[PDB]
Amino acid sequence: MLTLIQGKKIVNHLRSRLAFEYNGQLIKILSKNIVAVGSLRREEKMLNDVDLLIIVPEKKLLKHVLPNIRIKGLSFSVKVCGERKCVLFIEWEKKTYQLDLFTALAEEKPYAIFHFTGPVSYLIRIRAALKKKNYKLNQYGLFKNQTLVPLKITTEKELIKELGFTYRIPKKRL
Repeated sequence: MLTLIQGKKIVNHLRSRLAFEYNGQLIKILSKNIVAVGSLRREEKMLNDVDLLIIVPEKKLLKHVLPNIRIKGLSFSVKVCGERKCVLFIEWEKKTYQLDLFTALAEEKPYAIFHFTGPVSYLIRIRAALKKKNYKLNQYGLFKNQTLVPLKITTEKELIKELGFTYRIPKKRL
């Protein structure tokens, strides 16, 4: 049970302590590919769990990075690991901290993290304003009507700005 402040420090250390195993060598993940989700992204007071979104560049790497991801400096434990989502408990500073790692393609990296935090009430309202124009968004990109229509989205803000929706601060996502 760590606070938003403690986890903020946590992500800082994690930012330089997360890498994948490809070709026998440890490939570190650029700090530019790290986004916060859930309450941690909504500057919430306390957070029960810390959901981190990893950006997988290559296609195969998506199912390569998650399964071959080692941690240096911190103690981790894998309990429920899959392909796109992995559950592992890591202990740091002689204490245990819950850390859930989930990967998303470069296309859903901005969209998924944004639609990660939500919550449901915030997500449902989001679609309402977009529905007026016939646009949808979620770990995949911007959809038109009911089919994935390719939209240009870079970084993260582009996903919302592109839809022409009123951009709101992460803390204002309720």
